[PDB]
Amino acid sequence: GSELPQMVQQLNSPDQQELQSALRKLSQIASGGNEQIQAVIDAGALPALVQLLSSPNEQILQEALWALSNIASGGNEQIQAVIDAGALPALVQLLSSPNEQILQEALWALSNIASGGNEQIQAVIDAGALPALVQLLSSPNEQILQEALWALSNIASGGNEQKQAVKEAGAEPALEQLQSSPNEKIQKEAQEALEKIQS
Ligand SMILES: [Ca+2]
Ligand SMILES: [Ca+2]
Ligand SMILES: [Ca+2]
Repeated sequence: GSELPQMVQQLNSPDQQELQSALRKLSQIASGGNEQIQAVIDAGALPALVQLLSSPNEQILQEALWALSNIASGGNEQIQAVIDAGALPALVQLLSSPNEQILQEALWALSNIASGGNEQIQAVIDAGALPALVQLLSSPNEQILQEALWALSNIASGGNEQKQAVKEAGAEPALEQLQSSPNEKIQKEAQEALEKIQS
């Protein structure tokens, strides 16, 4: 509580140990439900967190992604605050990262954002995420494939405009190809996503 302003102030500290300590403490608060998430937002954390998505330090990048994922695990208005802070262009670019850990974490944050209402889903679409998400359905990495399926399934839970955008990005044949997957969990998830898109 009382320590939140000092934590936020230190999210751009010139001392890297001080920055990382505040960032680690910040994600813990943002895990305590929507009221705590809102306290983090209202303390001004979002601009500093979005700036950290450009850090060359992959450790800081990962911790910033966790913090944003946790904020985006809240209500639709809390997701919208993440969107309004400009997180989506950086997240979409990180879908092309060669670091599988960073990629998984960027996908996680994007999927949480796409778990909001139709306005939050449409912002993900408008940020250009669909082509990369569809391409990731070809990934040999089970964890990445699982998260790309999750992201697309979340988007396909939106309105007809959102489902049609998923169709136009070529998701259908990629999900049909997964029906022959040896992995039953993936096959069933892909089939459910197909049904959502075609509904
Ligand atoms: Ca500061
Ligand atoms: Ca959610
Ligand atoms: Ca829905």
